[PDB]
Amino acid sequence: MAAEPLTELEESIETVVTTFFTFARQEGRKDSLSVNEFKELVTQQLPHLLKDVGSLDEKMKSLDVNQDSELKFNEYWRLIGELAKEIRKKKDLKIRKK
Amino acid sequence: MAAEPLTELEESIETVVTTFFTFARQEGRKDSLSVNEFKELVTQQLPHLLKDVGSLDEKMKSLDVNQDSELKFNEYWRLIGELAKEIRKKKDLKIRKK
Repeated sequence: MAAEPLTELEESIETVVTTFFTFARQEGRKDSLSVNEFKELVTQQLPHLLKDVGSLDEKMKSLDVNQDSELKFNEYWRLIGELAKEIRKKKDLKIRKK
Repeated sequence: MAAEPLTELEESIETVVTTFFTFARQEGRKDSLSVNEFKELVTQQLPHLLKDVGSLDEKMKSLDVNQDSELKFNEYWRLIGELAKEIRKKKDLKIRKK
């Protein structure tokens, strides 16, 4: 596990919050990106299948409302949550589609 | 071996879903623990600060309702996201202090 008093449950978050630092050329790192931008990027980051169940819709419609705005940690979070809901890793994830 | 065309954002997600497995050493994954259990676990796993506000209020009530009920990875997701939005760390995070 990690080295603050660093459990892997915590680490997952630490990783996410720092990972925002890498995305694109930007005015440093705010919190997250613009809404649609996020959705147009992460699909590229997760090239597993994008099988896209009703939670794709659940999310997409949310982006459709006011994509223009800027995402913050939680907002990004629940969206990637939904994404994990959609692309159901199952077990044979890194196998990649076999 | 595991070598799909994943990327940091994916890597974070695959890490999260695997953390349900690993562990305290057990096999498989429950998918997930209980709700209060979860809140207790995250505050325990994150001894960084856990100042807990606003989405604390959201979570606390949501847990209060029927904590006895099981949690699942999708709910867990937004619930920790809410936490990233509660405890807005910076400066010297995994550095701890020194």
